[PDB]
Amino acid sequence: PHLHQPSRDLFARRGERLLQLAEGHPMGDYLRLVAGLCRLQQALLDNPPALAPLDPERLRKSREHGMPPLAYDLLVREGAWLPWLDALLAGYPAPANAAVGAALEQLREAEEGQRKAWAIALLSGQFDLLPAALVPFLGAALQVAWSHWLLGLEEGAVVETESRTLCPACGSPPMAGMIRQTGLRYLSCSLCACEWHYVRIKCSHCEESKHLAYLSLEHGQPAEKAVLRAETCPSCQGYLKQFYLEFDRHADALADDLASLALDMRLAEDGYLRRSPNLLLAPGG
Ligand SMILES: [Fe+3]
Ligand SMILES: [Fe+3]
Repeated sequence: PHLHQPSRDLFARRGERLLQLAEGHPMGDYLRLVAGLCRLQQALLDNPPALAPLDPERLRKSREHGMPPLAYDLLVREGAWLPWLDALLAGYPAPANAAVGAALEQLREAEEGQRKAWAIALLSGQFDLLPAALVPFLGAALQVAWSHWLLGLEEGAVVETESRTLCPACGSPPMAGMIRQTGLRYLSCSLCACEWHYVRIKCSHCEESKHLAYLSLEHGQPAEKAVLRAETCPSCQGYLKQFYLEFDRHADALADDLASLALDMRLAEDGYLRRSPNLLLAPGG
């Protein structure tokens, strides 16, 4: 099982997990806000706007050339994802405050070229080239668009090469790792939510397998049964947060990431770098 397409309910599940994690959480109000956005993502995915279909010849060529069928840079430039942004904005009539109201308005008012420039920046990790307040909304629109496209492939089309650091469906970096019930490890795409098998004893950026280290931080919840452990690598000074479903089967790559930002800081002070984007949260900015 090299590949896992996400559930058609991925966004509802993500929202529910966020609500579950938010209870008694220092950033619970924020996490509950993101849950609302994830609920919107599910409603959109269940009721797509009119979309230009994927060119079946272009799919054929990209597959013939060993490229991801939903290669993000190409598709983000073509603009066929744009009706998702329109739908998300129209489906968000009740923002929490004036600043989010202002973020949505900038997105509503921006024309195609502007929206595309921001989307290219976000998907390439150039956070200084879009406004931080727009990130969650633009990111959420792009995630729905790419998951919709993913769920409509065309099985065989997604590459199943055996030690890819980048998503075989869209070419984006993972947001997190997922260790599924000896016990197989998957990378989880930051964009399309494709999960793909990646050898368990290897750094997710540089491909060194040399003795990596595994780091968990207390939660009341003991460390031998930890759901979160960061994989750390001294050769590239990278870390990747990974969730172990053996200890909580409801663990979600996006929701458990947003609920464990304390570990990121513990690592970012220990001299470790994160190269796994979360498209709903700027660093940022
Ligand atoms: Fe992907
Ligand atoms: Fe490394």
